[PDB]
Amino acid sequence: MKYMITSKGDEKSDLLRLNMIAGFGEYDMEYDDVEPEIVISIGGDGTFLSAFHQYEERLDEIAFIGIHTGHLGFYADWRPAEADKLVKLLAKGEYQKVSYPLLKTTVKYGIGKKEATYLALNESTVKSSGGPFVVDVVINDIHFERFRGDGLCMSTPSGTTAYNKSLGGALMHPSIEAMQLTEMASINNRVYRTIGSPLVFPKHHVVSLQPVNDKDFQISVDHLSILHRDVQEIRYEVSAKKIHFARFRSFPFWRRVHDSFIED
Amino acid sequence: MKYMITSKGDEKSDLLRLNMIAGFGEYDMEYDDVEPEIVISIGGDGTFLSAFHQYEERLDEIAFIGIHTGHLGFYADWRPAEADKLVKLLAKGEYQKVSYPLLKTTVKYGIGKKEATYLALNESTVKSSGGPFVVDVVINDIHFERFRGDGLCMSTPSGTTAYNKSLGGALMHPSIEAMQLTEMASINNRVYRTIGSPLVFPKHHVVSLQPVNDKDFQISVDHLSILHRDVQEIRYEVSAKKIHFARFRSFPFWRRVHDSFIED
Amino acid sequence: MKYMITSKGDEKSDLLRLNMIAGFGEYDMEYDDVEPEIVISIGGDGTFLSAFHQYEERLDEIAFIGIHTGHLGFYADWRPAEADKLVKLLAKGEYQKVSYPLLKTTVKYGIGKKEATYLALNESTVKSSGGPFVVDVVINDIHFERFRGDGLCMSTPSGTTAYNKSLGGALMHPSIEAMQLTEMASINNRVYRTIGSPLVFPKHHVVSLQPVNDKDFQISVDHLSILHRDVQEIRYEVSAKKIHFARFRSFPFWRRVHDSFIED
Amino acid sequence: MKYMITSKGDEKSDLLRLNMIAGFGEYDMEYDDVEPEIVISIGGDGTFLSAFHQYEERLDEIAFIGIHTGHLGFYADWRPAEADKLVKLLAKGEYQKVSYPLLKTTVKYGIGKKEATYLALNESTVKSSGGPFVVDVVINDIHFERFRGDGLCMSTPSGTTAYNKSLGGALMHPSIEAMQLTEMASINNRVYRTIGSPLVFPKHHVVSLQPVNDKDFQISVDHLSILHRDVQEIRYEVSAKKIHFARFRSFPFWRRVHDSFIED
Ligand SMILES: Nc1ncnc2c1ncn2[C@@H]1O[C@H](CN2CC#Cc3nc4c(N)ncnc4n3[C@@H]3O[C@H](CNC(=O)CNC(=O)C2)[C@@H](O)[C@H]3O)[C@@H](O)[C@H]1O
Ligand SMILES: Nc1ncnc2c1ncn2[C@@H]1O[C@H](CN2CC#Cc3nc4c(N)ncnc4n3[C@@H]3O[C@H](CNC(=O)CNC(=O)C2)[C@@H](O)[C@H]3O)[C@@H](O)[C@H]1O
Ligand SMILES: Nc1ncnc2c1ncn2[C@@H]1O[C@H](CN2CC#Cc3nc4c(N)ncnc4n3[C@@H]3O[C@H](CNC(=O)CNC(=O)C2)[C@@H](O)[C@H]3O)[C@@H](O)[C@H]1O
Ligand SMILES: Nc1ncnc2c1ncn2[C@@H]1O[C@H](CN2CC#Cc3nc4c(N)ncnc4n3[C@@H]3O[C@H](CNC(=O)CNC(=O)C2)[C@@H](O)[C@H]3O)[C@@H](O)[C@H]1O
Repeated sequence: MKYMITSKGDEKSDLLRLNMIAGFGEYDMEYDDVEPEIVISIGGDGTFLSAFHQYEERLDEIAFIGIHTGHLGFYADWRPAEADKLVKLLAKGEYQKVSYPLLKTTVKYGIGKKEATYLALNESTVKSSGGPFVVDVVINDIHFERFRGDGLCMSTPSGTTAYNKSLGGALMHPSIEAMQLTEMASINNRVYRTIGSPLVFPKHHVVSLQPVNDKDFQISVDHLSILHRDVQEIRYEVSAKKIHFARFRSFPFWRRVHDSFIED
Repeated sequence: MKYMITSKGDEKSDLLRLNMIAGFGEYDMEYDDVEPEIVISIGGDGTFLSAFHQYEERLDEIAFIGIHTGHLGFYADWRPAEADKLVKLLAKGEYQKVSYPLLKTTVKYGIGKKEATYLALNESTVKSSGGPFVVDVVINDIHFERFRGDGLCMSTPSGTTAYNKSLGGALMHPSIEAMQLTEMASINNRVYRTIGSPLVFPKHHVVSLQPVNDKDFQISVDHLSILHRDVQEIRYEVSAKKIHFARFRSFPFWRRVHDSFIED
Repeated sequence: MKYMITSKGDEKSDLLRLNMIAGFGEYDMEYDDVEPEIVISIGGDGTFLSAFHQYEERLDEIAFIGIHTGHLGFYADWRPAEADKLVKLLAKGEYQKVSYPLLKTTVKYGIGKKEATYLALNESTVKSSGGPFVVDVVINDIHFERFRGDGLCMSTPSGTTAYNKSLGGALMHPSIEAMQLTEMASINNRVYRTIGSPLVFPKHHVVSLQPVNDKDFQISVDHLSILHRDVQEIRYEVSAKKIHFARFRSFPFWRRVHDSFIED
Repeated sequence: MKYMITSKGDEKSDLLRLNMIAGFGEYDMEYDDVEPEIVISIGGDGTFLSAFHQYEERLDEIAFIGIHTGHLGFYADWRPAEADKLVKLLAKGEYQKVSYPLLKTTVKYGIGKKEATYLALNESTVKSSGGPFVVDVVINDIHFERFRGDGLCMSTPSGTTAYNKSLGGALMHPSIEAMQLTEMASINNRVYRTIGSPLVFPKHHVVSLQPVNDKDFQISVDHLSILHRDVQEIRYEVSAKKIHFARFRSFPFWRRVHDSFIED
């Protein structure tokens, strides 16, 4: 089929990419970076996140694969030495696909009335423009809390091992269609009160963050982060869209967690 | 239908129970504490947990209701003043049912070879008999970690607001069929290593705790706690069984969380 | 003596300030905001922090007092209704003084070679300019760790109830001459490793933060926060200087903690 | 001088002990385990804790040394290969001494009226006899909080790297004369409230734990743990007594922390 290979850009990953392209030339495989059906990422999890956002408009037509030239990644979970066996199985096809849930983020603005939507593979976070961060947290149209602190992080399941984990969040197996909200340095005293605990939401629950004082926020989506002005609302929901991985062996999530944090 | 009412045993709850029995006498409602179809608990969440374990062999034939004579409970979420409206709607029927997932705990012994199974509505925990607690944690037959510490807690979704919450766990909406494992004071240094983070498992995942040095453990299931000796394995899995609640109004889980921890 | 009164600027605090000035006019008390010996702050803890940094060059010649027109503050711990009794005792004098330790922050730059020093009453923090925050942490010239995360917070004892507390830090009685370092969302996996725990340092210990990749950081000192460029080192040490409070009654730190976080 | 050597009891530590005794026989050094002035512990930190409590009645007449035959310990911080150089320097004398603060625990009983005092090198903890743990926490005769949870831990400075650390406590340099209180799984909801944060107390502050419902508690002091009945009060204070170490090289606390938790 059609395929493309993205590279971290260092000597190691570029050469592996050129050797894989040569190996694909021995099969009915066409290099196409406009409408690929297979997207191979060579580098780390950062490289894999860039590949996902490169092709986020053709998610349902693409199976992703990650190769780690550095340490083991959670998305880039193939070794460089397995590259030749990867070509053959990819060329033959008949592989299985695995799907992970994604996070939908909607940003509504003031001035007039317009929206922007983004898809996250790891998480979306909200912080302030330097000043104090105060937002009302609304869950399914019910006011839940007034958050004062540094920010908030909404993670996908496969994102729970990333930023979510550093904030105290739970690690969730990616077969659970859910999103998880964690706090960044919340203020809790006699007059200010947050839940503290991470919150895990199922499909069709909508979490809305609404400004109190300032309308300017730093909003990140995976590695992309930008200052949004005149923001009226930020809505989080489990996406109906899913990222599809090509799978060729059993590499269970909990072993990947074991290998990344316990020992390898 | 057939119904029974359990009471915390204080003057307030006993009198409310006698007044509800009188109110049921005005309808085709028969008091039966052997094969009830409706189980009303009057007291707190402790009273409701005792009612659940009272009738755990007829879970699929019972709809539970909780009335809180003290503060708001997560299971006992009806006010005493609503008792009269409760009788009528219960007597008429046509109510909806809501189902929450449960936790299955299997305890395998040595000596010969035998098993015991228990059902938890909140959580099951494992601690040592005074000595150091060391257990190997195995996830789907894969050795995940060697835990050294005070103990481990496996929570249901509706249990996440209880012991799980005090241990740093995430709060999970009860519509998610999952269980959550949290650590109690894990030892982490150069030679000893745990994941630290809470872990959230889906249906059909099996978490096994296996002894290393001692075979004696204090194992709790909700409020019940007992010293198990000659223990070879403790297995945790999302139960196929569910507790059914009678519902008459919308009282969302996240508002119940709000009312219990933020403000009311 | 000479005295000045700073105000939050709202109607309540301005009027209390004018009434106290009138009350001081009945005694040998001269209003002087250039070389005061008594500095009264009327507002909240934010107002008190501004007063401290207003007069940080004459710390050893000044006794500070805080009045809270809003809720109880940790520095602004007098009620407005006590204002008249405050004037008399302040005018008579013979009061006792209480001293709290402070934090010294030294910022060394590249380009050529120059330093800047700041004094913190609550804390000093370090974050990155948007990009990833990576710094080497050196304790008394010994490399202790390579920190990857959102940032670091170095707190005084009286600062431990502020930002430090939201980051998981311990609350320290202000009679202990010490500083406390806490982490903001540290990355910990197989290859990256921080201590995790807050660290409490005594007098004469020097903690140095040294850049790895980028030399630009957002450095805050109490409420003041600014982007420092070409930074070569940030050094933290318990200051030899102390802030002096005028005290007229016993209001113990742990009761102030109780009143602010438990109940009042 | 007079000296004794305690051993973990395994083949490695016993043989090292016999070789050191032989080496001391070449100097004016007398083996005496009744009134030693030098106490050498060969094993791990557990072995060193037993040696401390062995000779806790002659603390001011004893300099302790630890040798680790397993991994590095915080008290047993000499390698076995350094044993011969240890003998010579110990025999010659002229060494320096380093002193660490200790924790005093007083247990007052009912029935009649009697007290017991204990000294801790790491920590003292309080847990319940199975039932719920509820205690009133009083700081310098001021009621601070009503604690509901699994238990409480009061740590010395050198104890902060042990149990305290697993409970979220700060690591404190042992030159600070202080004690640190940490919570074990506190209950916090609308009606029950604890501070949450670790608390660090200076010398002469007295923390008192007082029973509410039950008078039976499991009280530990370092590795010793026993069920106390008819308990009326448990009082914690920084001891006036100090443990003295013989020091022959610079091995800073923060490097020892680095070596034990970061890398070695
Ligand atoms: N204070 C913070 N703490 C923890 N994580 C933080 C964080 N601030 C941001 N992030 C994460 O960085 C992601 C953006 N980076 C790409 C990635 C990735 C990635 N994904 C996963 C995953 N799913 N599971 C487990 N580890 C994962 N990692 C690893 O994360 C590490 C942290 N990153 C950096 O040091 C520098 N950042 C980049 O190069 C861009 C990397 O080594 C990476 O291998 C954000 O999306 C956020 O999650
Ligand atoms: N260290 C610890 N920290 C936190 N929770 C702990 C704990 N040790 C045990 N538990 C919990 O106690 C349950 C057993 N108790 C019945 C219940 C219940 C219950 N269920 C839920 C729920 N689903 N969500 C939210 N709050 C819930 N609560 C509330 O929990 C409080 C704590 N309990 C006690 O003080 C005394 N214990 C009992 O009377 C028996 C009560 O006020 C209660 O209203 C265990 O199952 C475990 O969860
Ligand atoms: N993510 C964060 N979490 C927690 N604290 C954070 C934080 N980011 C910054 N800070 C603190 O704010 C201080 C700067 N503010 C003045 C003050 C003060 C002050 N001092 C003490 C003290 N010693 N003990 C106990 N509470 C104290 N507080 C209270 O702190 C609250 C938080 N502040 C805000 O909401 C808005 N900020 C300001 O108006 C300026 C206030 O209600 C205040 O009454 C920084 O110095 C840092 O500490
Ligand atoms: N849930 C818990 N989490 C963390 N620590 C816990 C704990 N429950 C008890 N403890 C500690 O055990 C001490 C009693 N043990 C002797 C020691 C010691 C010692 N002292 C220090 C120190 N100062 N700094 C840093 N590490 C230190 N350690 C190390 O601690 C480890 C934990 N221990 C065990 O696994 C088995 N226990 C024993 O053999 C007896 C050991 O490897 C040891 O090398 C208690 O005093 C309490 O602190």
